[PDB]
Amino acid sequence: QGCAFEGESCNVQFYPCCPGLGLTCIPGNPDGTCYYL
Repeated sequence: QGCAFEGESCNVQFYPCCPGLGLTCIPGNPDGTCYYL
């Protein structure tokens, strides 16, 4: 139901990383942590 910021848990179905911020969801399989590149 939203998007995640750096350092926050992500899930590619429910809570992808918020865009425009360099964030990748690692590992994102489907869960990860939003990491800055």
